[PDB]
This record gives sequence, C-alpha cells and structure tokens, in this order.
Amino acid sequence: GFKQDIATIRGDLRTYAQDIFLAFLNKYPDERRYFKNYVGKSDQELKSMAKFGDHTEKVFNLMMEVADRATDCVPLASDANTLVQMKQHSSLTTGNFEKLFVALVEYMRASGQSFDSQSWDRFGKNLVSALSSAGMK
Amino acid sequence: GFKQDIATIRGDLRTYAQDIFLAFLNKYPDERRYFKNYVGKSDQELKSMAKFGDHTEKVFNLMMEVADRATDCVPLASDANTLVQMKQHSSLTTGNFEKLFVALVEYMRASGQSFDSQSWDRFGKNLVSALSSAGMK
Ligand code: HEM
Ligand code: HEM
Ligand SMILES: [N+]
Ligand SMILES: [N+]
Ligand SMILES: [N+]
Repeated sequence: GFKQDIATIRGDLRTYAQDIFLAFLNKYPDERRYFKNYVGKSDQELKSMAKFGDHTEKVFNLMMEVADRATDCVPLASDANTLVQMKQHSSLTTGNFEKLFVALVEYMRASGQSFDSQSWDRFGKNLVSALSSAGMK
Repeated sequence: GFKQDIATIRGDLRTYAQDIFLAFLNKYPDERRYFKNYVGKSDQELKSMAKFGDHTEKVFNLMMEVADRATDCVPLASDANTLVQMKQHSSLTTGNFEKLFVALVEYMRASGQSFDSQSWDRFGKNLVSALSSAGMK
C-alpha cells in the first residue's frame, strides 16, 4: 500500500526520482521552462548533470517526507505551507503540481512494480487542495 | 457515501444524535460517568431530559460540521484544536472519542440505512489522530 510505496521509493530514491521527473517533463513539455538548465537536453544528457541528480533527489526526498507525514493520504497544512513558501516555487500554481501527480501515477501504473496508484492519485489531489489552502494560486 | 451520510444525519439530526449517543453510553457504561445527570436513567427518561436533547443535538450539529469540513475523512486541524480546547472536554482523553466512533459505526452497520460505515470508521480514527496532534492525551 501507500506506506510500502514510500519504502519502495526511498530504497532506490535517485532512480525513481529521475524516472518520474523525466516522465513529468516528457508528458508536459511546457513544464521544462521552469528548469532553464534542463532546456534542450535528452533524458540521458540530464543524467550527466550533477545538479539534475541532486535536485531531483531533494525533490523526491521532500515528497516522501510529506507523504509519510500525511494522514490517510491527506498532507499536513504545514507541509503544504513549506511548499508554497519556498522561493523556488514562487512563480508556480496548483496546475504545475497537478500535472506532476498525473505523470507520477501514470508512471506507477506503467511500471512492473506493485504500487498503490489509487492512493498516490488521492495524495496528489489532496496535496493540490492543501496547496491552495496554504495560499498558492 | 460520506458526504451523503452527513446529509442523512442532518435530515433527522435530533433522532440520530440521541440514538447514537445512547448506543455509545449503553455499549460503554463507564462513559456515562462524564455526564453526571445521565447516571441511573433509562433511554426514555433521557429522551425527556432537557439538557440531554439540547446537548446531544449540539454534539451532532458540530460533529457534522467537522465531518463536512474534512478532506477524505481527515478533519481540519482547527476543528481538532477546538475540540481539545473546549472546557467541557478538559478531562477527556482520545479513548473517549475512540469509543464514541466505535459505537457510531456499529450503529450505522446495524441500521436499515445505507451508511458508508467504513468512511465513518476512518473519520473516527483520523479525528483521534488529529486530537492527539492537537495535544489531547
Ligand atoms: C510535491 C511536489 C514538489 C516537491 C516536494 C518539491 C520540492 C523541491 C525542493 C526540495 C527543491 C530544492 C532542491 C534544491 O535546492 O536542489 C525544489 C526546487 C525547485 N522546484 Fe520543486 N517541488 C515540487 C514540485 C515542483 C513543481 C511542480 C515545479 C514546477 C513544475 C517545481 C519547481 C521547482 C524549481 C524550478 C526549483 C529550483 C530548481 C533550480 O533552480 O535548480 N517544484 N523543489
Ligand atoms: C467528535 C465528537 C464530539 C463532539 C463534536 C462534541 C461536542 C460537544 C459540544 C458542542 C458540547 C457543548 C454542548 C452544549 O453546550 O449543549 C459538548 C459538551 C460536552 N461534551 Fe462533547 N463532543 C464530542 C465528544 C465527546 C466525548 C467522547 C465525550 C466524553 C466521553 C464528551 C463529553 C462532553 C461533556 C461532559 C460535555 C458537557 C455536558 C453538559 O452540557 O452537561 N464529548 N460536546
Ligand atoms: N522493488
Ligand atoms: N491502487
Ligand atoms: N471499517
């Protein structure tokens, strides 16, 4: 279930983070614009960039923290706050996050691994509603 | 489902409030001790007792609002705060709440209705989790 999925992801965090982030960018090419160093780069080119691996690691670490702190796939209001308040996120809206979770769930369903994709879909939706309540547009 | 159940309960609130609260006191006779005035009374005596009717209605009026404000059966932290901070709840621990929801879910399952009993069970558990987080012992 959801709790095991957090363990699965954490066990090989860099591999899942990179795989899912690339699925995100490739499903939604417009989102690449927020990451100027990623512009004009193939998947394998991004893997050769120190910042790519570092960044996506940090993103998925925080996502897993927020997931672990959630109750019944509903994130804490304070975690949504951390996400709204981050300077790196100042220009974002909830649609950016919504698209990320659509790509994440699609990835999980396509994978050979036994993820609880329904729970991740609920988690994404509940995060989107929480970001909005924490002041994101 | 859960949202419809809120509507069902509100549609005949006094009746459901009294019957569920009685189910609670009768399933857990020790809990009656918190309501001095209710000791040594049959169900029918209680249903003709002013404060019993007014009190149980207020409990279920607020419970339905807390349920309505929840996301995926997880209550707002502020609603949990309010319940922990009420002077009438100063002597309570999470266990009192745990027992109330066990009784409420059992009532729903035994009813002729179409309650989403497993949603109410989650709501009870999530409420208890929020009460703890808000400082109730
Ligand atoms: C639940 C989802 C998300 C989490 C947990 C998260 C977390 C993080 C973290 C921890 C960092 C700092 C990384 C570092 O300092 O190296 C970061 C940076 C950043 N995030 Fe997010 N993020 C999320 C969603 C998004 C989305 C949807 C976008 C845009 C589509 C986005 C855009 C950015 C950008 C542009 C940076 C700075 C990248 C850079 O300048 O190198 N984030 N994020
Ligand atoms: C989510 C569940 C609960 C809600 C929404 C709730 C709500 C309320 C409300 C609104 C009142 C004030 C009513 C009035 O002024 O007439 C009240 C009073 C009170 N509550 Fe609760 N309550 C809950 C659970 C409990 C539990 C589990 C107990 C103990 C086992 C409890 C013990 C009391 C007592 C002793 C009073 C004062 C009774 C009186 O007016 O004489 N409550 N509650
Ligand atoms: N695995
Ligand atoms: N699932
Ligand atoms: N249940």
